[PDB]
Amino acid sequence: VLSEGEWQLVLHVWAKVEADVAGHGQDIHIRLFKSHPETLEKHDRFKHLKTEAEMKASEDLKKHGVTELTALGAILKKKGHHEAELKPLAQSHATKHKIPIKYLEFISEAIIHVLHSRHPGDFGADAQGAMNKALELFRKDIAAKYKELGYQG
Ligand code: HEM
Ligand SMILES: [Fe+2]
Repeated sequence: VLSEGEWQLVLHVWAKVEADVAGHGQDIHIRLFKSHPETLEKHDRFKHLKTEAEMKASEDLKKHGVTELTALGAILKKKGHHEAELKPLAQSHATKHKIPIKYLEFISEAIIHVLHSRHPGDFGADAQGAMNKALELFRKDIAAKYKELGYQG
């Protein structure tokens, strides 16, 4: 459970994000792939972009990240009251794409890293801290849902 102050910082920085969902989406995916190329393998139609310029200019990849960041931002805005939208996501991620919880840390890392790099002044220690707290709540709660549907994190 996050303090009201922590939630405010989360949605403060995220408002920043919303000034360019697509661009942030791209840099997070690129960050993520580079740090952990096993990640790119679950992303089966993005498997074949070989460079970041290729990655950047791919509409498909682009739109993909918007879809993703938009779902994530809607979840953050519920300030933890989010089972109604955590459910369809864990369902497709648990029993389809088959994304292990470790992969959710990986992307949480990329997220923190990308936010800091673009919004340092709005992403100091308190803010950084809050976002971690939020994303660890997200990963706690989706793990719980992963188990309810069979096969774990
Ligand atoms: C903040 C964490 C992320 C969120 C909220 C999330 C959300 C979403 C959403 C909303 C979609 C589109 C509909 C659906 O399939 O549910 C999706 C698709 C997908 N997600 Fe995630 N994503 C997250 C993490 C990622 C990561 C970490 C991976 C791989 C390591 C993964 C792989 C995929 C794949 C492979 C698709 C299908 C794309 C296809 O159409 O080609 N997810 N995700
Ligand atoms: Fe993705």
